[PDB]
Amino acid sequence: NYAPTPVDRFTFGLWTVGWQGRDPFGDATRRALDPVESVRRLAELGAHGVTFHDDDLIPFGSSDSEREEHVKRFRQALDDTGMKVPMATTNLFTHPVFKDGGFTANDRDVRRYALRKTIRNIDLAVELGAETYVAWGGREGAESGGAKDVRDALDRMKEAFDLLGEYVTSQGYDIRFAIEPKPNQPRGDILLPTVGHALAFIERLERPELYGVNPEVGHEQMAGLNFPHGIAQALWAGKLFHIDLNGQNGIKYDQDLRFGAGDLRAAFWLVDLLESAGYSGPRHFDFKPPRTEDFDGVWASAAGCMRNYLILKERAAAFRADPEVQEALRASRLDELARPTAADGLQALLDDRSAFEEFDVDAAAARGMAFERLDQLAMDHLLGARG
Amino acid sequence: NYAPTPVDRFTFGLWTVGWQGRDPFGDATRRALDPVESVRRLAELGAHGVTFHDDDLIPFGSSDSEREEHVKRFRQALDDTGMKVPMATTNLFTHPVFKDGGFTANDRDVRRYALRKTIRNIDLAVELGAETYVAWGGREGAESGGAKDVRDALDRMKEAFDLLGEYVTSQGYDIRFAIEPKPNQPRGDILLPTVGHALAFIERLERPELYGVNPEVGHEQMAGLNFPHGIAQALWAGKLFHIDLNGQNGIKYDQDLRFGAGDLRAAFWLVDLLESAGYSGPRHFDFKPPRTEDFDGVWASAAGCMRNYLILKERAAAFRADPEVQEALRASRLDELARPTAADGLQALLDDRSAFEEFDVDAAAARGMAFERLDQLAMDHLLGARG
Amino acid sequence: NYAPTPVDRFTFGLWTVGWQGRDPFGDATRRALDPVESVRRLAELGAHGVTFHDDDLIPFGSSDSEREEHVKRFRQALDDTGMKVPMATTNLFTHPVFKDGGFTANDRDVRRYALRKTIRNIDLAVELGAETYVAWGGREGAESGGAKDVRDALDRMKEAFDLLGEYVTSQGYDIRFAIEPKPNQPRGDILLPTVGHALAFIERLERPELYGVNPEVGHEQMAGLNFPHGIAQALWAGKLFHIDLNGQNGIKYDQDLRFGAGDLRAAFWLVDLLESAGYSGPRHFDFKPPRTEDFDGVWASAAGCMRNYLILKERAAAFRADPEVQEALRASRLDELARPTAADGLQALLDDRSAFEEFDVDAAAARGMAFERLDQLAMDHLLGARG
Amino acid sequence: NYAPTPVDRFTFGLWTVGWQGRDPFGDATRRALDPVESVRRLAELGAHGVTFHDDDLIPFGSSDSEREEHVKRFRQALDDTGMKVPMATTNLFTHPVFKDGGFTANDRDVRRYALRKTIRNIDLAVELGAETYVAWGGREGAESGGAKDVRDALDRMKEAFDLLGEYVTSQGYDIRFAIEPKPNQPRGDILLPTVGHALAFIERLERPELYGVNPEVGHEQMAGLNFPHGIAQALWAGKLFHIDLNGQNGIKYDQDLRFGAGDLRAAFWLVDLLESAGYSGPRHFDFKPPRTEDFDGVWASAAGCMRNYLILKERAAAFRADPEVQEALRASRLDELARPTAADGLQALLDDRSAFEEFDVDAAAARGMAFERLDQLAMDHLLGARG
Ligand SMILES: [Mg+2]
Ligand SMILES: [Mg+2]
Ligand SMILES: [Mg+2]
Ligand SMILES: [Mg+2]
Ligand SMILES: [Mn+2]
Ligand SMILES: [Mn+2]
Ligand SMILES: [Mn+2]
Ligand SMILES: [Mn+2]
Ligand SMILES: [Mn+2]
Ligand SMILES: [Mn+2]
Ligand SMILES: [Mn+2]
Ligand SMILES: [Mn+2]
Ligand code: NA
Ligand code: NA
Ligand code: NA
Ligand code: NA
Ligand code: NA
Ligand code: NA
Ligand code: NA
Ligand code: NA
Repeated sequence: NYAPTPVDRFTFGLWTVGWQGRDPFGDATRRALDPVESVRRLAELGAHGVTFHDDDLIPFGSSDSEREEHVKRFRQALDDTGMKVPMATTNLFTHPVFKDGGFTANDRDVRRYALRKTIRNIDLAVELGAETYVAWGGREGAESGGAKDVRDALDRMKEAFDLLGEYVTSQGYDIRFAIEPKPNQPRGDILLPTVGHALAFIERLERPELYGVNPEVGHEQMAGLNFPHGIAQALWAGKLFHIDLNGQNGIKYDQDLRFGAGDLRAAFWLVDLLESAGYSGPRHFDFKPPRTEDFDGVWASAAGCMRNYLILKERAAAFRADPEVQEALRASRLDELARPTAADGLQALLDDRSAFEEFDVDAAAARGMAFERLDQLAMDHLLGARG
Repeated sequence: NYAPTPVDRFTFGLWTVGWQGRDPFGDATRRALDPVESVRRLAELGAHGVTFHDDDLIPFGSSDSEREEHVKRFRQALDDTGMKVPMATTNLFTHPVFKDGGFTANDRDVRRYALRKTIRNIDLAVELGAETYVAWGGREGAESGGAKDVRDALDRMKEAFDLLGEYVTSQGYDIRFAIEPKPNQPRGDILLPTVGHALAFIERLERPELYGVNPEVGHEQMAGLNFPHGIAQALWAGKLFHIDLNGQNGIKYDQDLRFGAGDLRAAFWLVDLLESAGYSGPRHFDFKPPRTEDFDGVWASAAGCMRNYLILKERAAAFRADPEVQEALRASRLDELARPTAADGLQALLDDRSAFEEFDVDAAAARGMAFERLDQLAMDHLLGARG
Repeated sequence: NYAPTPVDRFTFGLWTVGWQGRDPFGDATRRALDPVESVRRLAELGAHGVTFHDDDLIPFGSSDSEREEHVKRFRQALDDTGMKVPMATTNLFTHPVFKDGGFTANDRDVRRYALRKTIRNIDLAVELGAETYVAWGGREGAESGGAKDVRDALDRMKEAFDLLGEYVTSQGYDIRFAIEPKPNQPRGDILLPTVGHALAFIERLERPELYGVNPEVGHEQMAGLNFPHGIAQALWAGKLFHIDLNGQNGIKYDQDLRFGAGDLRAAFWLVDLLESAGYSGPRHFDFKPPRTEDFDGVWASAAGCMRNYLILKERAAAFRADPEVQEALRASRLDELARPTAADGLQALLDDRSAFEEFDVDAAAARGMAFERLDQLAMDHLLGARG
Repeated sequence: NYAPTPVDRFTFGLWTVGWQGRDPFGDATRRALDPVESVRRLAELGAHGVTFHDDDLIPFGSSDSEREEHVKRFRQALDDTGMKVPMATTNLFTHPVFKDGGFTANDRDVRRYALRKTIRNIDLAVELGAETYVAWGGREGAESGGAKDVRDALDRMKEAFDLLGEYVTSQGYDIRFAIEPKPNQPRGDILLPTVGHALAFIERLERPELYGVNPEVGHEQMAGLNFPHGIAQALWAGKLFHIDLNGQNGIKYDQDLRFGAGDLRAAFWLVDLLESAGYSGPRHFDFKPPRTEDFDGVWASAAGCMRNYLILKERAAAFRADPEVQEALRASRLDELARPTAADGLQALLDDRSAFEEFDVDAAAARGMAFERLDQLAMDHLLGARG
């Protein structure tokens, strides 16, 4: 039951199942995986595709001949399995040169290098068929207040993204960009810390249509925010270009648990939203099998990501299709929320005594919302306990 | 020393010093204050002005004659003291009718009433000389996932703000709107939970130039975010129309401590930013004297808000003016951060071997940022411990 | 299905279903309930009993004749329904006199009054058959560092609890005390903020056997802690005298959602622990039906607390009884965790070359824990998705 | 000014200034330091001593001859500088063998090895003159609910600490143990997550007098708790055997900022408490110079830890010595808090009409606490803004 197929568009980063287990306090617990191994194993589990940072696929500093051989082997694995590559990204965070940032490093020479590193990888992403290019500015930020003038840093970040937009336009590429917010870690505070801040920034770019967001479940939850609500705002703005699925237990370091772990009810409401809205992008997992696991546990954890999505999809669909739930949604006036407040227009509203002088505020205030019954129907559906 | 004057544009809500001390668990500890009393006492402390919700100035449900008398007495107090009213707002949160929201209530009749209540108060705000009209949507949100379709709620919130913009345009008013984000409390999650989400929303309004943000120190800190960073993004966007100053100890219920309490170093960096950027708006305090205090403690707490701002202003100015700090800022390359990455343009960057093939990444990575020395100079200046 | 019966020992505070809906920003949305009404309605839902603060049952300041009549009516309702009263507590937080504390108020006269108020209610609790007397020191704490010397406050808190222990001993009562920790709210920081701090304090009382803890789900989660882990430590110490069940979404104000809401997987692990350990006390709900609800929603929310406990009980029992789970627990060495490290004793351990010189650390480190497979079996059982 | 001397008992872990800068996302930015270098540089800054994990001083897996040479070189550096070694600890977290724990690993062979590794290092600590042996159980915990039975884990943790107590008793050593709590990171939840939980656990050991706590500023703040309050409880219990000083910005990953950074006002109240209580132990810094820094920034950051302690010590002493503050403390009844509630005894309290029938609750409730004036005097003293 709940068996994933490529149809479900489940994707995984090479760095997810390939995470060797090094953490702030501990050495690696697993050997490095050849990307070819990961592609073949993920395909066997029913994944649709993989994603990569440049330096996951091509060791940093590789010669041109080494780069070609790494890409050739990877493409053979994709061809052997039918796996796709819908998204790629640049590693602008691991190498010590990026310790103060890539695009917003105080040192101008580093900013220029970061752009050139990204541009090289955009070319590769396009050659592999990627539709989306993600940017996670994990080093953009500060541990202290004097270190980073945020207005200047935002100017530099806009300049960088505008140059990348000029680049893809000039080459005729169809790829689009997706900015991944995170509030903190590894920097004390990271620039563009939430979906909202990223959406706001995009509106000030020269070609805003080329940019959207790549929200990650656990990153919004590291600020204690409601991930489904933030996804709703991204959808409302037309900017949900990609998504990163995982789990998180609240306000902690970025745990990258398998999807469904962490906040299970938020996972339910997320799947309900994505499916109801008809989100058509990859269901991408940015997770880490815990370092306690051997490789059998790696593949079990990856399989669990997909399984949990499919269980939640079934339960959310049953919730929405249940005539008792539909009645409860009407009892709670969800239908009214979807109707305009004043399609009659401003003057008619100002002239409408039913909206002020003759509005019976105490009668209105007496009406219960019936939200608790609705929520218990949702709980019963999630748990398969209807009756 | 540190004596405030009206020149400093310090303002206070009537509901701040007038808070009677009722909390989730406790009855009022102070009698209600007449707004006339608050105006006269605040003026004696050196405040510039006050702000109000409709229902702070005019008891809910007052007749027209009662409304006129309350406003007349208030205006006499303003005239007697020279106090101004730079900002006003609507209470769309206390009355039970607003239990599911004002502008985004599921019930359409409530949404229409909320708009009419706001419009009536915009007229009054203009008559009192206010430049800014704040909206704090404290009831807009949910405790459960099925109760509120966030895309529909954002449609209703946009409709409401668009109607208010049509209204002020039609009346020829110069007032502008400022949206106050908050992540949670009293709703489990509130819509537009951060400065970023509010900035992003504004960009989708029909007349975005009429709307900005009113960020509150403690509200951003309730999501664990960096308040100075968020203010920098608002300034970068040209949207810092007003600000609410207070203190907060991290991720808790909204404490509304006096300004300078809570995160003292964030208060220092905030004042540094506001003064450096030339922010010209009110320095408004949205705080609550703790319920442990009698009226002498109320006025002591209000005086402390202003005193702490003025101490921090002195220390931040001394930091920026110190030639040793200026040298440390150059050592940390803050000057370079402010210079364009690639004013030479995209093609020149692509052709520049110094940005890629000839970039010595290990030499770059070896350079220290010297941020710790800079931050200790900042600490020494804040504490008055230079030497 | 999942129908509660008095056998299940589900109990509710009068103040839970009776909460009128006043919050930091909003007036009451529901009329006050007569305790007689609440007893009869809860009995109809299958509750076992109720609990009370003194001032929930007897209005503060009542005369002796008024007190007798309120108690008589309540006892008739209990007799009419078969409902029990297993626990009672004192309200040392609502009245303004308690603004700086009860037992740890700086004012000595208030501390003495708080003790007398509690002692009067212990007598009543015993007359009603209560086995446990809870103390929630919600006003014990501070908003500022100079206001409360914590060593002195702990001396006063120990003195108070020691006097109460002397009192019950002297009267021959069998009741025991349960201290309810909370980290903050309504005070900026509350003394004894977690289960651990309360357990540690109890060990320094003169008669520690008379005192245990009353942990509340949401209070531990307000510090981001793992509630099942804290309950395990309380059980390990022999100190889980009572428990408060509810839901919470992480690090926020105390939400008091119905049980099962908030962190659903933590609720599953909690029920698994309570049932596995054979906890025999009341399953008490300290929750608040949201202020959006009318009375039908109040009773729906209360019914949901019990329903969710019973669903989780079924799922946790099925998890523990499944031979595949039992095999996975052995694969993860949960059996070994339960066996002594060195029953052979210290000298034998020191002499055992297999514990040092001949321990193959790399072979040990290569063994996977198989925790992800185990956790996915747990998820499948919780969701009823085995297969 | 503020120049540290060995008299001040400032100490640093080898792993602090020696941190190479590897984080969850980034490679090392600094070369490894020879412990001899660190001892000599710290001495030049005015430190009193250093501390070590076994594997900081002796590379894991060293032969006996290699171990002797590493210790000999270190002891020569200590002799050359006058630096002391007051504390040592075991690394039971870095090596992959400890991925599920040391003392509470599910695998019994690992638990036995962890004990033998610790015992070997206790012998070395004693030879170097250490008075305290710290245990930080950073791997004791879980990412999932089924992986770790916490009651069984606490049994194993008690067994381990009891064996270590038997060991030191049997060898006649004067060293004592200090348990360092942390709530999470690197495990999803760590056992004994706060000072309170550790204090409670110690009370159940066979020889509790041999064990205390080593609280760390940032670890308590990762649960949003008040660090000075927790230190007060440890002092009240007689269990503050050692302390780790650093900074933290709230509920995040463990930042290990220099002391004084993060929550500056909490640092002030901590120093006030330690000095007022006469804490006589090391002032130990467990911090990490940010990875942005070169070695000059490492030593600047270490110097800043000590400088900030000394500034705060001066300001707290001036606060306590100021006759205006002493008057404000009396106005706020801090003197009364320190006096027994009922030295007259239980019967006299029960017979005292002034404690109940004749207690004027409204007159008591009208008295203001004057805490805001007191706190503003504290702010003025911290900032050196008295006047
Ligand atoms: Mg629709
Ligand atoms: Mg500039
Ligand atoms: Mg057992
Ligand atoms: Mg004393
Ligand atoms: Mn992540
Ligand atoms: Mn991601
Ligand atoms: Mn606020
Ligand atoms: Mn505000
Ligand atoms: Mn609660
Ligand atoms: Mn409770
Ligand atoms: Mn730490
Ligand atoms: Mn430490
Ligand atoms: Na700039
Ligand atoms: Na979209
Ligand atoms: Na709509
Ligand atoms: Na602006
Ligand atoms: Na005392
Ligand atoms: Na127990
Ligand atoms: Na055991
Ligand atoms: Na002590």
